[PDB]
Amino acid sequence: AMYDIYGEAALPADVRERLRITRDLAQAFHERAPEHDRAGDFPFENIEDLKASGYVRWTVPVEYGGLGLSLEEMLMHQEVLAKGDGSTALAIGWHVGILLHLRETGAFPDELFRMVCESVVKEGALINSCATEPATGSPSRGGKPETTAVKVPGGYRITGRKTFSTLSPALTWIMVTATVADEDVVGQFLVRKEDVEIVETWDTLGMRATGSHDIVLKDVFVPEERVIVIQRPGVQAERRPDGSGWLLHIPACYLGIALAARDFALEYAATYRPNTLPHPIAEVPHVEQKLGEMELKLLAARTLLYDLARRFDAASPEERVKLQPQFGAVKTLATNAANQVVDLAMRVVGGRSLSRALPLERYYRDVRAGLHNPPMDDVVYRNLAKAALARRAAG
Amino acid sequence: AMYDIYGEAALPADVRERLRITRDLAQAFHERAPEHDRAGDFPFENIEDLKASGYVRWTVPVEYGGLGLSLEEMLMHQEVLAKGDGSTALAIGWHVGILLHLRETGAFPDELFRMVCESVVKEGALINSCATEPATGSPSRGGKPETTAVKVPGGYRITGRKTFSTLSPALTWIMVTATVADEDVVGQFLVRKEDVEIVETWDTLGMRATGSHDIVLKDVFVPEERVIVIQRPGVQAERRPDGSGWLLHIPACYLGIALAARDFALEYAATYRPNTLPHPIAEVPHVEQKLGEMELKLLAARTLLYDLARRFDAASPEERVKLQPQFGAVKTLATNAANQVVDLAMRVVGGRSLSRALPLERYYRDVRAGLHNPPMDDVVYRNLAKAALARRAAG
Ligand SMILES: Cc1cc2nc3c(=O)[nH]c(=O)nc-3n(C[C@H](O)[C@H](O)[C@H](O)COP(=O)(O)OP(=O)(O)OC[C@H]3O[C@@H](n4cnc5c(N)ncnc54)[C@H](O)[C@@H]3O)c2cc1C
Ligand SMILES: Cc1cc2nc3c(=O)[nH]c(=O)nc-3n(C[C@H](O)[C@H](O)[C@H](O)COP(=O)(O)OP(=O)(O)OC[C@H]3O[C@@H](n4cnc5c(N)ncnc54)[C@H](O)[C@@H]3O)c2cc1C
Repeated sequence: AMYDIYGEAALPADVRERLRITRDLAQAFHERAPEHDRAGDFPFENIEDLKASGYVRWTVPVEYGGLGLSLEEMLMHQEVLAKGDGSTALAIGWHVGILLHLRETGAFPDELFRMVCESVVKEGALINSCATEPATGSPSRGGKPETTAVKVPGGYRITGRKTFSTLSPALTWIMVTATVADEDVVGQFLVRKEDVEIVETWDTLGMRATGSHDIVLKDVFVPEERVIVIQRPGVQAERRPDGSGWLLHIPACYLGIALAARDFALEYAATYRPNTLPHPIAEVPHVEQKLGEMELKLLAARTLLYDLARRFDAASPEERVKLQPQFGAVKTLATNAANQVVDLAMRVVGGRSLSRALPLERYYRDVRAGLHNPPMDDVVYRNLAKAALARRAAG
Repeated sequence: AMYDIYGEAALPADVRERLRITRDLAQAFHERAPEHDRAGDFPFENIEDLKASGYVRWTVPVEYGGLGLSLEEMLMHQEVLAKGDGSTALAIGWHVGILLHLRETGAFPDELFRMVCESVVKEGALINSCATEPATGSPSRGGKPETTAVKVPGGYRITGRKTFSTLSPALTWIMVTATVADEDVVGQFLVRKEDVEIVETWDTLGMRATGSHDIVLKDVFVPEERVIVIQRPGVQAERRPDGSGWLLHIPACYLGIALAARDFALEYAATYRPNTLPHPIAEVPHVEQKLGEMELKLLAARTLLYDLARRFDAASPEERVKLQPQFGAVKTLATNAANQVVDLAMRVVGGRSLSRALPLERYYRDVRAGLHNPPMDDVVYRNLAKAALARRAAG
């Protein structure tokens, strides 16, 4: 799984072939990353490659023409992709991740799930969840959206606005959360991309190519068949809970960006020799220590990541609920650790690291984003604490 | 000195007037910072304001028409300026700082110093030191420059290339270090801006408006009168050592950027209220802790900064040499601390902090630069250790 350290020999034939694919895609995305980050535009060509490679249906079940891939293997590819370009990796990770979430949970009604899965496999349709609003902050904090959903003859009229709508230029389907006006309950709703207005607001420090714009919905119709859930008193969304394990795509992406940073600084340190030294800066003690620290951080966070993915794939829905606090833990570890690794990479390279002609400054910008995908650090510590308190109590 | 905490009442009339000036300039530079950072261009209008305000001659001695300002007061204004815009503050800090260095050291021959000072006071001429080259890294590490200076009838022909040439578009005078070919010794040389070729290479993560381009010198003549020093065996550069105390302009600039960040996040936290809370996020425990941590960092680093400046102004040249390790210490403290403060500011604001429509992401970019102005962190710790070892030995 951590093949770059432990060798590819372990892996089976078909995984090795899949890995050649993602490594090629990553290398292409890398060549194209500078210009897209400079323009802050959306990389339609990267999405076309993902679609033609088949990647976009890798997590769709085998019963609908997908590959049914494990979470562990999906993370591996996401990490490879992010090492090429983080914006693209993170955008597509929402898609493949969400399909795995739906696959493992039965959160979608069977008819709706089958319909969505078809469009992915036969048309390359892409999906994402667009729930963030200014008024609520992170949906993970539990705020009722001001996006309102009003009951009409065929289904619901949705009116509102969502921010950070990743992948939106290339989306077919959008899951949108909204409060049902008259009843005071939250619902989730599957909207077609064609019925919303993208307002091109995304202009950011990093992850500039995710296309995470605003979407505006003005009286948008959702037919009853496309209503995902309405969370009334006494209802489960997920028929088989997954403990949000799919959200592990987040740490995998930000570690991938960190490995790119580490690789650049290692290459740079190995070859840069000022006229003050008889050897390259890789042999200077303080540089060596920073190099070694990067290594430790990556080792720890990645080992934890893949260990937890591997447990997720073997676990029952009850065991997956119990692992949720650890899934948060690895997110907080890996994203903070990713920031620190790029920081150190930059210190190794020095003043030259500020140069836009090298990719290292883009890594520093891109990696920042992981701090603000869910779950949040304070929530992660809290839930870790509460789970520890419950284990004591169970004794 | 830290008037924002401790009140302006302490300060004398003429300092208060000077402070009104720098605060106005800072506020202008702030209004103009977004567009200059987006274009990565040089702010000629900010330099014109500095010149018309008189700031550029503030550190020139009173005997040549300057104000002769203290290092302590100079830092105060530099901090105010940087809080408006860091690129401009840091660029001008080289000028005012270098004049104070020359004033306090007699490093320039008297005739040359008087000539330079005249041009500053009567024409607004600007000066900087341009010594960095790819081949040497930081000049502070002691590398012989590949820029070579060859002895001719009138003086020297200089041929070479320098990087990170801050303020270069607006410079009149440039101090350039070069190795004297035949003799194998390093010299410093005062070059006119008109005799060099600026190659517009500066394209950076932050401090994008410093104009720190490459300068190319092809057979550039320097007349004997403009030769600053040639460091042969048995020669002092500085007739009265200053222990490099002027380099304190660096920490002051990066703390100024940190205070801007802290101010934004405080304002934001005070007013942002999601629908998940009965109060603004400033009253959330984790946000409050981050707010308080920023405060502690600034308190400590700034107090140290101004304490050391105040000692520098009272100290003899022998005592200034002894304080050199502490001047490094405050640089390492304040620049690292500035990075951490902006980091926390960003965590307080959240995902919104990535937005280019707010100035906070520019602060994160700008503050990075301080890690690579001298002295370097490993050198600072080493010299702190060696000074401690010598104090023990003196017992
Ligand atoms: C690259 C990127 C891609 C994204 N993609 C998507 C996407 O595809 N779909 C989508 O829906 N969203 C997306 N988002 C948005 C993301 O999911 C978050 O909703 C957003 O970043 C805001 O969360 P926050 O906690 O940073 O800020 P806020 O929730 O605005 O919080 C700001 C500050 O207040 C604190 N805070 C707020 N409320 C509380 C509370 N109730 N209790 C304690 N503390 C609180 C936070 O900890 C933080 O310090 C994306 C963000 C990024 C950076
Ligand atoms: C905003 C900004 C403005 C600047 N303005 C100016 C200016 O006006 N004039 C000017 O001359 N320069 C200027 N510079 C350049 C600056 O002075 C440094 O020379 C430059 O940043 C390179 O130093 P460094 O230590 O980062 O990188 P390098 O010296 O290239 O070192 C790279 C890495 O190797 C290490 N290293 C290198 N050599 C040694 C050694 N011998 N022993 C131990 N470790 C070593 C460093 O610690 C670092 O990890 C500016 C830089 C910035 C960011």
